[PDB]
Amino acid sequence: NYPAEPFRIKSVETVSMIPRDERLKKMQEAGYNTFLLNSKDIYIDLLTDSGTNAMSDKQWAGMMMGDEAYAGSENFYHLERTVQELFGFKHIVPTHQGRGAENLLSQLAIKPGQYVAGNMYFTTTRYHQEKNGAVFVDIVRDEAHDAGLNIAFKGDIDLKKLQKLIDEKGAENIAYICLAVTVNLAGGQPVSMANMRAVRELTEAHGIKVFYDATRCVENAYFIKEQEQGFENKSIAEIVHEMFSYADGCTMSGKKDCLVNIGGFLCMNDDEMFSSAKELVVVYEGMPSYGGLAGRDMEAMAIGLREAMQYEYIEHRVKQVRYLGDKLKAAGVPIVEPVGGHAVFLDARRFCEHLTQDEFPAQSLAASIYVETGVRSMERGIISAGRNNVTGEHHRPKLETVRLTIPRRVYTYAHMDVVADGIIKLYQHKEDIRGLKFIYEPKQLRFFTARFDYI
Amino acid sequence: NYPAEPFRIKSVETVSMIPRDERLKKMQEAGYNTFLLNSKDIYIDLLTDSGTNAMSDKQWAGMMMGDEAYAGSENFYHLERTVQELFGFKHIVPTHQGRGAENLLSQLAIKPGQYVAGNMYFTTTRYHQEKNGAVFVDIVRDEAHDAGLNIAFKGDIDLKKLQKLIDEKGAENIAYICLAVTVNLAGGQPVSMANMRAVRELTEAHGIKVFYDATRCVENAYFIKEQEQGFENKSIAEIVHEMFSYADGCTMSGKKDCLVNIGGFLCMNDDEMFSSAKELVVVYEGMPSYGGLAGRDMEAMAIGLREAMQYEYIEHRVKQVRYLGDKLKAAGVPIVEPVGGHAVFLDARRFCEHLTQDEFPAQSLAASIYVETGVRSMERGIISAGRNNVTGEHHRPKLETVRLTIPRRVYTYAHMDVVADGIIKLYQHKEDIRGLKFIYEPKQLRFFTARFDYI
Amino acid sequence: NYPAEPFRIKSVETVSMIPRDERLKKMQEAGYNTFLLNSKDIYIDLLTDSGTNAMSDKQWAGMMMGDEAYAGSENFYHLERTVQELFGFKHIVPTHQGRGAENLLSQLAIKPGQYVAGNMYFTTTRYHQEKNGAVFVDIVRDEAHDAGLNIAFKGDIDLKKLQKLIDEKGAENIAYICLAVTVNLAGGQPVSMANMRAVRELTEAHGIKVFYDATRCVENAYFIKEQEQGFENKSIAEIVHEMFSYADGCTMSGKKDCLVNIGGFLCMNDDEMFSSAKELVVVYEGMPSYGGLAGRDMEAMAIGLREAMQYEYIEHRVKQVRYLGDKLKAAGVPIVEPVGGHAVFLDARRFCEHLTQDEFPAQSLAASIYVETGVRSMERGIISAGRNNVTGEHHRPKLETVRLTIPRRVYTYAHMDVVADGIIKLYQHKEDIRGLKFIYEPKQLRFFTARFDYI
Amino acid sequence: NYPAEPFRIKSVETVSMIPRDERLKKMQEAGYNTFLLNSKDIYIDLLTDSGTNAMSDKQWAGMMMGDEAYAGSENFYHLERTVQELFGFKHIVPTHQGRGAENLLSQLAIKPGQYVAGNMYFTTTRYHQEKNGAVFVDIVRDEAHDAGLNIAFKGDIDLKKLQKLIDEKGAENIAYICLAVTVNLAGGQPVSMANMRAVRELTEAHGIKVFYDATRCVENAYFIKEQEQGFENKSIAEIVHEMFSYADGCTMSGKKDCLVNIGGFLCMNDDEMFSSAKELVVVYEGMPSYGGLAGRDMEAMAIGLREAMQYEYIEHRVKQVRYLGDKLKAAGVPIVEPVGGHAVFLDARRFCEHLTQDEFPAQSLAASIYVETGVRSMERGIISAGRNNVTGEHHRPKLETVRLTIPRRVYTYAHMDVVADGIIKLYQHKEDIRGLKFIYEPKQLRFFTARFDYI
Ligand SMILES: C=C(/N=C/c1c(COP(=O)(O)O)cnc(C)c1O)C(=O)O
Ligand SMILES: C=C(/N=C/c1c(COP(=O)(O)O)cnc(C)c1O)C(=O)O
Ligand SMILES: C=C(/N=C/c1c(COP(=O)(O)O)cnc(C)c1O)C(=O)O
Ligand SMILES: C=C(/N=C/c1c(COP(=O)(O)O)cnc(C)c1O)C(=O)O
Ligand SMILES: [K+]
Ligand SMILES: [K+]
Ligand SMILES: [K+]
Ligand SMILES: [K+]
Repeated sequence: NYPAEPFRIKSVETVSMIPRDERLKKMQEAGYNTFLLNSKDIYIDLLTDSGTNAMSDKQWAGMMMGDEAYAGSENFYHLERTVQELFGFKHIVPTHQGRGAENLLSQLAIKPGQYVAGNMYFTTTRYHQEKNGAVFVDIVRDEAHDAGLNIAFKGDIDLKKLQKLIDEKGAENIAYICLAVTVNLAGGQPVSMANMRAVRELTEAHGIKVFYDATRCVENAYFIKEQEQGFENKSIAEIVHEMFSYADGCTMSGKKDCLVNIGGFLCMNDDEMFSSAKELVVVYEGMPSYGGLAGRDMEAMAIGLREAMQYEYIEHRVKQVRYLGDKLKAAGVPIVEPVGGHAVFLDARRFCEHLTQDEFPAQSLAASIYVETGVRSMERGIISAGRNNVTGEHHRPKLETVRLTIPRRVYTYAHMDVVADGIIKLYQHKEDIRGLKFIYEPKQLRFFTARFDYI
Repeated sequence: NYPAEPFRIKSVETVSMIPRDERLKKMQEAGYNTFLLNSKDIYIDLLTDSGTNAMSDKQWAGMMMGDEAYAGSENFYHLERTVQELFGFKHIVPTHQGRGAENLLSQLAIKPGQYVAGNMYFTTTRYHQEKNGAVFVDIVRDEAHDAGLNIAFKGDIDLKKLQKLIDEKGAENIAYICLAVTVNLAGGQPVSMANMRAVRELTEAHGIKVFYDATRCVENAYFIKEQEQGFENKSIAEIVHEMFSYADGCTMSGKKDCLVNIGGFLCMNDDEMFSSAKELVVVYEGMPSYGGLAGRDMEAMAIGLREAMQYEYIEHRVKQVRYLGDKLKAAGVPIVEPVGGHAVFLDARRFCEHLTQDEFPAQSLAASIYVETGVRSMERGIISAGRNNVTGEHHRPKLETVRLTIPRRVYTYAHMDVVADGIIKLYQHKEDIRGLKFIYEPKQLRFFTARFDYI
Repeated sequence: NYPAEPFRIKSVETVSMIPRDERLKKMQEAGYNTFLLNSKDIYIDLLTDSGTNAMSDKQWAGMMMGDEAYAGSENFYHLERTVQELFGFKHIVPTHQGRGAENLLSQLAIKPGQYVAGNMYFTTTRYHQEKNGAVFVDIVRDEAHDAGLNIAFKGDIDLKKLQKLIDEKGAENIAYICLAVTVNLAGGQPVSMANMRAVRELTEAHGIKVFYDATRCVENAYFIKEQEQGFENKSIAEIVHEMFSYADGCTMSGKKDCLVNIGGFLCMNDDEMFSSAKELVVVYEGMPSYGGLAGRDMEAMAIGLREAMQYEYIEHRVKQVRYLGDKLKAAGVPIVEPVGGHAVFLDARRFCEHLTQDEFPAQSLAASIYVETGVRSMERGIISAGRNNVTGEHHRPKLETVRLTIPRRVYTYAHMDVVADGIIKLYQHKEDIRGLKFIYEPKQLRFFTARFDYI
Repeated sequence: NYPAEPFRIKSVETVSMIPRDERLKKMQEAGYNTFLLNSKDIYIDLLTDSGTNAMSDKQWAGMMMGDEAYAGSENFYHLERTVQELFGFKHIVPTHQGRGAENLLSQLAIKPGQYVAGNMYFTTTRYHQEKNGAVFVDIVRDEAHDAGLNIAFKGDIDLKKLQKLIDEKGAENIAYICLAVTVNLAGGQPVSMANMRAVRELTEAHGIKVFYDATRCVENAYFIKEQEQGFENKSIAEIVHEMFSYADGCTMSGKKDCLVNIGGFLCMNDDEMFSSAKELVVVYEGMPSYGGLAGRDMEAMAIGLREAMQYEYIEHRVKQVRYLGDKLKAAGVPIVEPVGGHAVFLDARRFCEHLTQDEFPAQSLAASIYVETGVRSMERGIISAGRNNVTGEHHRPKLETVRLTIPRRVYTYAHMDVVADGIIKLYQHKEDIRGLKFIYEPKQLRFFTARFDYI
């Protein structure tokens, strides 16, 4: 149903809300970009589930046993062994977080002019692919771009689209397939095991490599257990292990499903690629024996990845998100459906029908939720999508959304109720939300520090 | 109206989540005595609110700054400053917990044959009074002994009974008035400020001392703010300070309202008694500047007492307990009323009205509660009452209860739902609850290690 | 020789020294009692090895896994199992520190008017024995009272003295033998295994009980390994286990050799005594399942007791003390010999030859070492010895000493050099140290808070 | 004169203390490559001073107060304030460590074909300069290349070489001057304030930028205080602030002089470059307000940088390294001179003068050192120099050294004695040290995983 937390609270941090008049000053001081607000001025911080998780007593015990040696740290061996056991890959290179591993993969596996195809883009991933000379091709099925369509396993790759790509371009012009689990910008939507099998079968027959974005793979495994016929009595760990058996390697931001505040890694099976990866990690991250992490953080990530396999933990994690979505849907608030593993996405096009996407309604809605509730949320729409690196025009995604992102093990259902009640009230006078225009635009990943003004 | 938690989760404590059939085996291995269960086998542990609290990030930062010097630790001076500021007593002596301070007070303040009068009693407090020669007298208002009477400030002293004692025994033969806030034995019932001032006025005219058992004084202060006319504009801190302005000293268990896992202290205004207390603390506890605590623990207690003064924290603490009581009462489950600041007491005599008291209904209900939910609660009935070792017969208390004692900042409303739903389900077939019989009974402390089997 | 530290530094705390002019103000503000100086005004704090130790990374990991449950804590089970394994006693009752366990033993095992005989007195131990009606008899051999006499195993009981006691008083009038390892006030002097065997053999033939003061038993085991013929190839743990095989129980301050900042316990083999001990611990300390300690402190004590068994750790501990003694002796500074396990004792009678013991030269020397070096040390002489509870006169010990007490794993050899150099310079003008007289004297354990003035 | 540690030990790190014959087996299993040893097998780990430091109790308190928000963390604002105050730069961007900041600076400040000139180089710094199109020029004073020349401020830039570069290539073709403090590759040699001001004066007249590699800037500042006339009355903080007043920005590895285990940052004064840096940091590291660090780590680095300004701390840090160098030099052991701020370099070419460089004398000496003492040191000779993959021949460095790199606040003078005594003993029969040959050699990063056997 909605289960209670399968843990107790060991330690707390205080929350507080500043008056509406002062939030109004803060939002315009931040140029109406929620990324630019200060943590102390936020009451419930749903900007991201990345690095914001609460660790366990066992992880904090591991934090006291950091072996900070430059080479041969016990913490590295623990992390390496844990990932080999749970994911099944032959080799691991730690990185300080996920985009560090993406930096390595894109430099190792892309020849300029080749294609990289994935189930919907992501911001840092697509930037590193294009920066190294690849053309991104979206091979997610069309349904994943329709926010309201409630169907299972929306993250699945369209095998017909993948096949057409191989036929029009040729397999040797495809650097690799990028399969993300879950799919973040479709709403945290899962990929089925059947789809991972079929993608593996078709790519292998053409010699094309498959690399997973593993960042929310445990959430994805929960959906397989819950909804894919035949997996109902498999453990989360068995599902995770089988998932990665259809891949040649992975990038991972441990800051998501490894239940830590920093950390990531790169996995692969190929020996020559591992050799090249170790040469490159030294330049950007650190020695292959710590990869830009303190020993104590490799330890916490090794412990957290194993905690994430507990069924009751991930069931509660996902159903707590679902609770927030269910309360918003029962009141008529338009959301992306089905609710995904890590966040509820408000459909900003339906919330702000009076605005065109060129007026940045998602960015505008996020500012308004902060001013009316003190809750921080993130823009996931035209601002995040960036510009086309050939024409200079906005990428125009069908999904213009505002993300209420739930950190793991941090908030309660009563906090979800506070969030839901505040958004339901804002819905009543949604016509009051104004369009926005750029006054400062970065040349890449512009959503991080852009500044706006009301039209 | 039930407020959301005025904090978020910084770190979590692991639990195992064993299912019902396994919980049944654990309960049988414990001989159906919840006191014998292993902590690692318990999902929600409501045995006591003493020392089971979750600390904040600020307290844990203080735990890293323990000055472990034997004398003159900076942590002692921080604790001393905090207690002098918030409680307003001239002098303070730390103790390892509350019954350490009681040991000291009773040796300092009692001449043999004298009387100590209180608003009911607690077992350790009254033991140290009687061990040092005092005769205990209950001067609580008669209503406190009616567990179904729903009235405010049930812990108040009957001023008439106090006056009768003074007239019948003489002021010079009364060692002190022991005023407890809240009154644990009545179910955690508060005392009004008007009552505290009347007691201070009457005693001061006869030269009689008043010492507070201050263990849940912050919960008491919230009741004054919520329900006593004239205190709606006062802060929790202002109410706490005025409360102790009507006392000559106090004993304090930090393990309750100071939000720590260990610690207590003794306060007084009289220089002479302070001098004598310092001569005695080294006998049982330690130096006047650590009193049987590590430096880091004096530090955590100094920080936690100040955190307890936040209105939102204590409002939520008391209303979370109230939520559990309200939910049970709405389903018809019999409880002590009103609900107190720290616990809900089930009336097992009425819950298990098909069982006689010699079949230990509270002990059996507590066993059933664990089996059905994974919740541990405390027997507070005939078993805890002990046996008259002269005659061999049970002590038979009027109150036959199960205490659901709520640690501070550890559980959520969803955990409260687990507790309530399980008990409500048990109540709907309460006639299936079986009686218990002794299979092992020790000579003393029988509630701690006795084992039972079903009749 | 003098080995290097068999550990690395994991974390530090800053030290500083305030000018001589300000130390002079501090010492007279403290009434010339070093117990009354503030930790922040001390540069190197050698007041005591009690509770001042540095814990390890493994202990701090255990501190993050405190199971704070009132009954059935995993931390209690770990401590109980560790003590049963390493000491070999059947039963354990935790206490918040050593004098808590002494309080329990003295109340359990003493009938008023009986004799308790031990190898030299200690302050808290003797107070609890006399408070419960016993007469203390010293059965240490005479040599232990001669500071300069360098002989091995000065802590040994004189079997002839023990035999005479049995003959003059009768075995039934002796409550028990108190055997301390090491013997603190003789200078931290060890007891031989042969002596523990012989004491066991003679007491057992008369039905007299033997209880050990186990507080520095690991230091004592090191001396046995180093110097007792036949033990050179036994492990520290084997020696510890055999030592306690000659005892009926023990009191322990974990604050010494268990490498913690708080904690102790009481061990015994007799079932009825354990039953009585559990009834009494509830009054003074807490439930038998935590005994006045947080769960995390039972955990740290269980881990620390096992760390203490590492040969290289205890060898370095003892040889670091010896280094300080050797440097002082090489310069001609009079000390107690042989150097003991935990401290160097300056012979205040030889340091202050110009003073009589009634002028409290040890107390005076401690004040002077602070004023000239900022190092804190403790009086261990006529002030600590207290008054005779029949005549009212000073107990007059032959050992009038000032103790430089070394906390475990806190200071380096360079710190020892700083201490030695400062004391050697004070030695040059030792005639400048003045006699002291009481201006405030507590009625018991007077050394803790007494205030003095120069004669 | 060598000062005592200006701190005491708060907590210790466990080590195993394995004996010589077992250390020999560990060294053989590591193929005689110290880089392949397990940390758990090492007593004293002198492989690097990077990230191996011991933190204070205050830093660990800050570790409990990590604000893990994705944007606007309070810990970032604390770090920003601290760096602006102590270094005096207008703007700061955090990075996960030093080579992250170097990546950013080189992309921001270099147009392809331009020159970057420095006082020697470090491998990661120069890689990012060359990767972005720069041609490196060494402008250090010629004396820095004489490893036996005992003169002050060996890291100084030759102003004549700088002027020649400007005249020969033109100011518009020089991207920046890279001034390192200290100069790692010369053995940790400092730069004078007079040199920094002369470089700033000369560059400023041509519009050329100067950026500092600030990694060991506090050790540098101590040398200025100790040895540059006119700075004897200046605080470490005053010297640090003046140093950076001669730069346009810096790259900083907190893993060195900020006394942390992870962390770095980039500073600059130019608003435009700051804006561009913020657009780039999100590509590789993270948000401008966390830059690939956990909140708790920005907090530890803010606290640690301020602790590094204490004169007594940095005096003892540098003089502990000097102690090791002095002891070796007194016994005739050949070292690079003068001893630098962070390490002693053994001259393995002269130590093992019976071995040719093709027999890897530094690699073999480092193996022998571990076997005899349990000390790990780093090869800095022909193995680390790598192989010319075009021709197949070794890169043959003039310096064939073993680096004994000293982490901050981890070891004592007694540990330094273990290191020195072992090396001095080896030197007394240096002709017994055997040559090594490759048995496994990887194509790149060969010093990390190569394995050897004896000739
Ligand atoms: C920061 C976020 N995402 C990070 C992310 C990344 C990049 O990871 P780091 O933030 O750890 O670099 C990669 N792949 C996916 C699917 C991700 O969601 C976020 O969604 O808030
Ligand atoms: C342990 C409990 N009571 C402690 C207590 C105490 C004794 O405090 P310590 O447990 O800290 O000794 C004193 N006074 C009152 C009113 C108390 O409730 C309990 O109710 O479980
Ligand atoms: C405090 C000290 N001694 C404590 C002690 C005690 C009392 O322990 P607590 O301080 O843990 O109560 C008992 N027995 C011996 C031999 C002791 O040395 C000291 O010597 O500084
Ligand atoms: C890791 C080392 N050096 C780091 C370093 C770096 C790179 O810093 P990170 O290791 O923090 O990337 C930059 N500049 C200098 C002068 C350095 O010494 C070392 O010497 O072992
Ligand atoms: K590190
Ligand atoms: K302590
Ligand atoms: K506790
Ligand atoms: K974070």
